[PDB]
Amino acid sequence: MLERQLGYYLIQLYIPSLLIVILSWISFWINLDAAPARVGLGITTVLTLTTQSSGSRASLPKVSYVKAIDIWLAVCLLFVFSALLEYAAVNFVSRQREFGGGGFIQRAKKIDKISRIGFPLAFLIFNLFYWIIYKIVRREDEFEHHHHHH
Amino acid sequence: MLERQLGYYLIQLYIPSLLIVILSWISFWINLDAAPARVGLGITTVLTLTTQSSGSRASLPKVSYVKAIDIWLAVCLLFVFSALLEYAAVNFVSRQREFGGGGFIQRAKKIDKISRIGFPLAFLIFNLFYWIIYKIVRREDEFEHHHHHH
Amino acid sequence: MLERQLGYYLIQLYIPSLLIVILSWISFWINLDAAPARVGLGITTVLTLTTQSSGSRASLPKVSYVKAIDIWLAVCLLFVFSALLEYAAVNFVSRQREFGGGGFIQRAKKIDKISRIGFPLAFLIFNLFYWIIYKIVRREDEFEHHHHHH
Amino acid sequence: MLERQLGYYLIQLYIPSLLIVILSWISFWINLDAAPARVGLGITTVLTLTTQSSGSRASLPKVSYVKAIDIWLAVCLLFVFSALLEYAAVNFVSRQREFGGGGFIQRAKKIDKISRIGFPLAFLIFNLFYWIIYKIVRREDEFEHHHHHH
Amino acid sequence: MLERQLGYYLIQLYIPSLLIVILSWISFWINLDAAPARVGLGITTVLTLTTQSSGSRASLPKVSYVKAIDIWLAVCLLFVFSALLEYAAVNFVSRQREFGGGGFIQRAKKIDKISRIGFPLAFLIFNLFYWIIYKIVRREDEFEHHHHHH
Repeated sequence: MLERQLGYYLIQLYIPSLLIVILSWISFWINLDAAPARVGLGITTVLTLTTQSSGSRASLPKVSYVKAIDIWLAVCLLFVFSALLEYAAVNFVSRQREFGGGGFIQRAKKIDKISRIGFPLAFLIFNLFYWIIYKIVRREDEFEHHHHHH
Repeated sequence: MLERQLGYYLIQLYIPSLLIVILSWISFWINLDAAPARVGLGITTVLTLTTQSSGSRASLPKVSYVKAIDIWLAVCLLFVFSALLEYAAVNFVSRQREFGGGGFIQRAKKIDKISRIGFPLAFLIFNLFYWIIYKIVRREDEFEHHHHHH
Repeated sequence: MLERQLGYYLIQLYIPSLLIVILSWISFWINLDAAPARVGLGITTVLTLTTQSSGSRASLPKVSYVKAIDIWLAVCLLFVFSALLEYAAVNFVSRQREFGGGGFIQRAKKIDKISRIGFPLAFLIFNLFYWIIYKIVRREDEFEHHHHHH
Repeated sequence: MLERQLGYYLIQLYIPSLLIVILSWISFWINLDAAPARVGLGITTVLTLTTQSSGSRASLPKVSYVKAIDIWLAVCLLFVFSALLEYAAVNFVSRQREFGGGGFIQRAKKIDKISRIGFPLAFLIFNLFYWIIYKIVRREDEFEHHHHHH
Repeated sequence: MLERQLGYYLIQLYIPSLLIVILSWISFWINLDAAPARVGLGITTVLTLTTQSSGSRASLPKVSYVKAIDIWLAVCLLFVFSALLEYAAVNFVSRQREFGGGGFIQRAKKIDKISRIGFPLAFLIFNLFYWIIYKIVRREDEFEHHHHHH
C-alpha cells in the first residue's frame, strides 16, 4: 500500500541517477567517434537503472507507473533527440548550414562548442527535478518557501 | 479480457517508437562506419521496446500476438534487409555496379544520397501506421473521412 | 501435448531466421574490421531468436529439445568455426600460406574471394533445411515426390 | 534466517571481484580509445557479478541490501566519476589546464601518468575492504590485533 | 535426484564449450585492437553458456554448484588474468621490459609470438578436463588404464 510512497525512494535515487547522467554528456563530446562505446553504455544504464529500480514491485509501483508514463513520454524522445542531432550533424557538415565551408576540415579542432548547451542542460534538469520534487509534496505550495516572488 | 483493447496502447506507444526509429537512420549514414555502435543499439531498442511493452500480460496480449505475427513476419525481414544492403554496399563498390569506377576513392565524400530513400521511407511508414490505425477501428470505413475519393 | 507438433512453427519461423542469417555473412566480409559491431549482433540474434522462440513452453518444447540438441551440437561449432577462420586469417597472412607474400599489402584490395564460399554456403543450408523439413514429415518418403531418381 | 550471515559469502566473493577490478583499470589506460570495448565489459561485469551474486535470495539478502545501499550510494558514483574524468580529459586538453599546450600532439606518447593514481587506488580499496571486513565482525575491536597503536 | 548425475551432461557439453574457447584466443591476437568486439562476445559467451546450461534446475545443479565453485574460483580469475596481461601489454611497451626499445614501432609487425603460449594453453586445458573427467568417475583409478606408469 506504498504506491504513492514510492516517490520518496525515487527522489533520493534520482540524485545519483542524474549526476551520472550529466557526466555522460561531458564525455559524449569525445565519444562521438573516439569511443562511442561508453556513450552507448551510459544511455542504456539510465533506462536500465530505472526499470530495475522498480522490479521488487513490493511498494506497488503501479500507481507510480501511470504518473511516470506522463513524464516518460517525452524525456526519452527528447533525451535521444538531442544526442542524434549531433551524432548525425558530423556528416551533416556538407549541408553547409554554416556561413561557409571554409572550416570543414578545420572542424576536427573541436572548439568544444557542444558544452555550451550541455552545461546549462544539466543544471536545468537538476533544478527542474529538485524544485519539482519539493513542490509536488506541497501541491498548493504550503511550505515551499522557495521563490515567493510571484 | 482486454486482448483486443491492446491496440489502443500500441498506437500511442507506436508514435514515439516510430519517431525514434526515423532518427536512427538519419544517423545510420555516418554510423555506417564512423560509429556503428549507435546503429546497433537503435535497432535492438526497437525490438526490445516492443517485446517488453507486452511483458505485463495483464491485457492478454495473446490475441494481439497472432495478429502482430502476420505483420511482424515482414517488417523485421525488410527493416534489416535495407540496412544490410548499405552495410555491405560499401565493399560492393568493387562490383563497379555504377557506370565507372572513377569515383571509387571519391565516394568517401558522402553525397548523402542515402537520405533520398530514408526520408521518404520514414514518412511512408508514419503515414502507413497512422492511416491504418484509424482505418482498422472502422473496418468498413464508417467514420474514416480520410480520402473519400475512390 | 503439442511437443511433436512444434516443428511446424519452427519451419515457418526458420525461413525468416535463415534469410536474415545469409545476409549477415554478405555483410561480414566488410564488418571483418570496418564494422564488426553488426557481425556480433547478427550472430547473437540467431541464437537469441531461437532460444526465445521457445520461451512460452506452452507447446512442450521438451521433446523438440532433445531432438534439437542432436543437431545443435554441430551447427553452433561449425557456424562459429568458419567465422573465426577468417576473423583470424587476416593476421595469419604472415604465415605465407599463399605462394608468395608479394601481395601482402595488396590484400586490402578485397577481391571479394570470401563470397565464393558464403554464396554456395547459404544455398546449401536453405536447401538442406527445406528438403529435410518436407522429408522428415514423410520418414519413408511417401509423398516426397522430390527427386525419385535413386 | 541467514541474512546477517551473508557477509561471509560476500567477503570471499569480494576478493576475486576486487582483483579482477584492479586489472581492469590497468588496461583501461590503452582501452581509453585503442579498445574501450573491454573497459565497458569490465565495468558492467562488476555490477552484474554482484547483482547476480544475490539472485538465489535463499540467504535473505534483504538485510544485506539496506546495509549495502548505504555503501553502494557512493562507490558507483565515485567509481564512474574517475573513469569519466579521463574519458573526457583527452578532449579537455584544449582547456590548456597544463602550463602550456606545447606538448599537445606529444601527449599521445602516453607517459603512463595514469598509473600513478590507479596503482595506489587499488591497494587502498583492497586494504579498505580487508580491514573493514575483519573489523565489522568485531565492532568494538575485540580480536582485531591489527594496529593497536592509537 | 540427479544432482551428482549432472557431471555427465557437463562433460559432453564441455567438449564444444572448450573447442569454441580455444578458437577465441586464436582470433584474440588480431582482435587485440583490430576487432576486439569478437573477443568481448566470446568471453561473455563462455560464462553465459555455462550459467544458462543449468537454468532448468531439474537435475538439481545445487550439488554441482558447490563443487563447481571450488574450481570456478580460479578459472575465471586466471582466464581473464592472461587476457589483460596482453590487452595492457601493448601500452606497457614503453616500460622497455625488453632488451631495447629499438623495435618499438616495429612491434606492429606481429611476430605472432602470442600463439606460443595459447597453443600449448589450449591443449593443456583440453587434456586437463579430459583426463580429470575420466579420472573423477574412478576416484581410486580402478578402470583408468591411462598412464599406469607411476
